[PDB]
Amino acid sequence: MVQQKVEVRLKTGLQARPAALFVQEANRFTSDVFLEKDGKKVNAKSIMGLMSLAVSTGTEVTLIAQGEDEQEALEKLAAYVQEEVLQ
Amino acid sequence: MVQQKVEVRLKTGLQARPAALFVQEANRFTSDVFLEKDGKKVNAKSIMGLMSLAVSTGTEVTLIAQGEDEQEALEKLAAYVQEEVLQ
Repeated sequence: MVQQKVEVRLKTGLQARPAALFVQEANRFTSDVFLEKDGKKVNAKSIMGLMSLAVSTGTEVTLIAQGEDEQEALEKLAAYVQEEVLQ
Repeated sequence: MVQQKVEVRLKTGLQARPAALFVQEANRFTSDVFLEKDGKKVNAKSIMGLMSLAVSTGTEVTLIAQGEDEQEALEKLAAYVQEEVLQ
């Protein structure tokens, strides 16, 4: 048996389950939603799109919502992304 | 339209493409190969397994190989994970 400590230099992104639950929450709203980081914007109602953004836990991203209920959508989704969901 | 810069506290992991290439390389070896971090261990010959470990680009993890070709497996995969290239 052998082992070696290594630095992950490969690209990371949101894991599948939290991306899928983010989309379930976003689906409760009619607004379109996006995430953007460093000039790359993805459709936040797409699990594959969400997972494609290069992100690491603790990093900053910009959440964007546009539509009739955009204000409510943004508040719910910001809480979700920041792990500050209300009871 | 409304926007908000938020901190991503959700879990992240390897993206699909880099995990698929990791598995393509790992499957060539007879040794069992795992990635381990904070007491969680995943199979490096599994795309969904690799993607299930919480990691961020830059994070240090432990690569483990056990088997007849464990040394060559460790060497090949450590180079892959760390984005190291041949002279």
